[PDB]
Amino acid sequence: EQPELEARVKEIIEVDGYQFRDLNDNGELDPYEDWRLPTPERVADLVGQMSLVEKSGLMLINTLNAACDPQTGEFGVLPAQADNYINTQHMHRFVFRNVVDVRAEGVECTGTGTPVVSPAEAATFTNAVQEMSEATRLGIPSLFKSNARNHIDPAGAFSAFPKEAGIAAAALGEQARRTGEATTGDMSVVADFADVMGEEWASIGLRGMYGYMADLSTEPRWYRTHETFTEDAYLAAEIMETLVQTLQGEELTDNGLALSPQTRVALTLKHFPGGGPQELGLDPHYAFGKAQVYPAGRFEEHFLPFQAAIDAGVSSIMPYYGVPVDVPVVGGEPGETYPHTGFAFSDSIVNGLLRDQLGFTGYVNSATGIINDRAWGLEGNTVPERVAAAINGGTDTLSGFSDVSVITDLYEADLISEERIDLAAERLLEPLFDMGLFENPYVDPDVATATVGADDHRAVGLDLQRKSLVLLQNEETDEGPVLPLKEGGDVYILGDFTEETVESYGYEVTNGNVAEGEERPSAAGSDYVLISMTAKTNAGDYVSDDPSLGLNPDHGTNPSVIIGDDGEPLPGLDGQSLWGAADVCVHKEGHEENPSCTDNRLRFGGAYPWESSILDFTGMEAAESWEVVPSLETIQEVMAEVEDPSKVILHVYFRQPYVLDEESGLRDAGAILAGFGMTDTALMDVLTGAYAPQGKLPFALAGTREAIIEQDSDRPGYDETEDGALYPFGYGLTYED
Ligand SMILES: O=C1O[C@@]2(c3ccc(O)cc3Oc3cc(O[C@@H]4O[C@H](C(=O)O)[C@@H](O)[C@H](O)[C@H]4O)ccc32)c2ccccc21
Ligand SMILES: [Zn+2]
Ligand SMILES: [Zn+2]
Ligand SMILES: [Zn+2]
Ligand SMILES: [Zn+2]
Ligand SMILES: [Zn+2]
Ligand SMILES: [Zn+2]
Ligand SMILES: [Zn+2]
Ligand SMILES: [Zn+2]
Ligand SMILES: [Zn+2]
Ligand SMILES: [Zn+2]
Ligand SMILES: [Zn+2]
Ligand SMILES: [Zn+2]
Ligand SMILES: [Zn+2]
Ligand SMILES: [Zn+2]
Ligand SMILES: [Zn+2]
Ligand SMILES: [Zn+2]
Ligand SMILES: [Zn+2]
Ligand SMILES: [Zn+2]
Ligand SMILES: [Zn+2]
Ligand SMILES: [Zn+2]
Ligand SMILES: [Zn+2]
Ligand SMILES: [Zn+2]
Repeated sequence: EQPELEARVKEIIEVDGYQFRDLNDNGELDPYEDWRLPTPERVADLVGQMSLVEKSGLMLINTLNAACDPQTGEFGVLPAQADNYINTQHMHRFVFRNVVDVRAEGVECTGTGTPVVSPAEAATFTNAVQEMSEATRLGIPSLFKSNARNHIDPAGAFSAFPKEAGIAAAALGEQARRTGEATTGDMSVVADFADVMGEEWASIGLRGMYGYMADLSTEPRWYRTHETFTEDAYLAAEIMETLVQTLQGEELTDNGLALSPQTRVALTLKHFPGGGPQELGLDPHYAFGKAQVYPAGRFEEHFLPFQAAIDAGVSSIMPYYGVPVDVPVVGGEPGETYPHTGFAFSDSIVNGLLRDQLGFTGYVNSATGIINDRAWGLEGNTVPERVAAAINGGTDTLSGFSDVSVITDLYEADLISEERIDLAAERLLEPLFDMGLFENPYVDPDVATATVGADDHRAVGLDLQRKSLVLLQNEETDEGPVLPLKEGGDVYILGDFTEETVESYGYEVTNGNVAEGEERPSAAGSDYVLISMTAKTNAGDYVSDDPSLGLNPDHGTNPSVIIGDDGEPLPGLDGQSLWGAADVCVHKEGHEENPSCTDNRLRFGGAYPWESSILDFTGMEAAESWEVVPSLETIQEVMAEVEDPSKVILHVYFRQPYVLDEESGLRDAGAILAGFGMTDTALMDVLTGAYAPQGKLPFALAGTREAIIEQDSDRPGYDETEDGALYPFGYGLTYED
């Protein structure tokens, strides 16, 4: 019965033969400290003793990163804003963004930037925050959330896995290697990944997540396909179910939430109802990309993975910035559409669709910056007006908003009722109770050291890397198929290959990667050419109100149209405006003097908006804000110096569903693999035949720019286009014989 209790400032108290934490420092036992009672009654007693500001502080979540002071050699101290957030704003939810790794010798604390911290230092930092939390009047604990950390970027000491779509490829491939079928995948691969991440996250006291993403990659021009699992809703549904079961547990409360003291990481699933179907792929972080469109009528299909995650008891939901355009209200009086505002502001979306229609009984966490920067559809409204609209729309905690004053001022003005703040407070405290943090909110920094990156954990990651690789093309030469490689030979490498690691498999290696200014050795005479290639955006120069860029008529107009609920188009989104005209710096709607641009530097990712359809390697080589790595020109030189292109092996990182266009000559390679992040050891283990590739594509690939521009943003595949798919969902070759 008795759970372990740790208390670093408040006192433990003996009652009825059991021990309890005395968090309000009166000395005797309140029902909220009494872990023998059901959680609703602990909540009831806690919210009853709370001041208004104390309850409003729960409705904020903000970045709280570890810092370093250059003078004791301590990394993992509290940042500048730690006292203000906790003691003035009364916050208990935080976003932890530091890279966790072992720092190189010679590294002191620099200036700004988010410092790298070790597992033990990270757990020390979060413990120190928990200590300051327990030091609050009622000793309510804190919750840390974080974005993903366990994936290779083609993190730190966390065990490295392929990206999300790599994990789906491995799941589908493994189902295929047993059943001969690739539908919803073998979820043991997903569970095996989530078991490692859960243990490592929990070990540093990181008990909550911004994610995972249930978004569907049905629009290939969306830069965020780099972190989607698949374009298929049914496979997404299966992956979210498995993630929640494994990371949150299978023990559901009577409120229907998978929350126990054995919950390792509570998920804040994103981005509800589905961030996938972005018009022209433009992302609603930016003002030109507010709109989500549903030409194929698949609004219901996109929230299907959220249904599955809600039914498995996911703890939290983050709505996206997007504005649904002309979307029929689900379970609604006919002819009714959802508001043309961001999802977090529409009561019909958050309370109506999410809670009433889909049955979600947890709390809602806004995407970051919706109040100041991305209150889409509320451009003329003020900050307090936007805050009231989101809370009253059904959002319980605001990310990136740290001014609790605004919430209290709205209550004293009867713009938010005390019933609403009480209802938010109940929902935000419920998971902290069930997760057992009122009993023990601390972690052992030395066990983090023994957990983060454990040998067996990295092995599961290595296995998943090798199983995620997808063989798309393996030509049959007169000597047999190109892959697996034969033992020995002269190998030319181009791209992100580490020469000595390729030499290590018994090959003589010529390195085509030379600094600019040197000669590149010719690939003539090579038995094998290995090219590891990808494309990246390069849009950091974008400026919304610059007449050279965002306001350049030679860059065209923004076709996106969003009619306000007032009947007049949103600024810059009438279907005829310059690309930059939707940014607040240009339209200046709203209560502020000369507002900064929200879109400058496209700093979250994505291409120049007028280049978002250029996913073909030939197009991307010529584009302003795309780059092919290594350059396609160099790849084409290389493929020609060897003459027989059947000796070229292309490993492609499809960060987005890039298009192998016939004009580029890439299809002429003897082998083509799709990789989703892996060590060179794992790629070489498969190339040389120690393991056979078995991954299957979790999204379709097109062969023409025309197919990209023609496909429905909300529809998977390319079967409705004239040119169709180059490779379908579920496709993947293996070694035979
Ligand atoms: O415009 C502001 O910039 C940020 C920002 C600023 C500094 C910094 O170092 C990081 C930083 O990260 C983000 C990240 C964002 O991404 C969204 O939110 C989540 C998140 O990570 O937070 C993700 O889980 C969601 O998938 C994603 O859709 C949005 C805004 C900001 C911000 C924070 C607070 C107020 C305003 C802003
Ligand atoms: Zn008693
Ligand atoms: Zn007490
Ligand atoms: Zn005391
Ligand atoms: Zn009250
Ligand atoms: Zn106070
Ligand atoms: Zn508090
Ligand atoms: Zn990426
Ligand atoms: Zn099921
Ligand atoms: Zn959009
Ligand atoms: Zn304030
Ligand atoms: Zn210890
Ligand atoms: Zn312990
Ligand atoms: Zn372990
Ligand atoms: Zn053969
Ligand atoms: Zn040698
Ligand atoms: Zn012109
Ligand atoms: Zn230009
Ligand atoms: Zn307007
Ligand atoms: Zn004003
Ligand atoms: Zn040249
Ligand atoms: Zn045509
Ligand atoms: Zn599509």
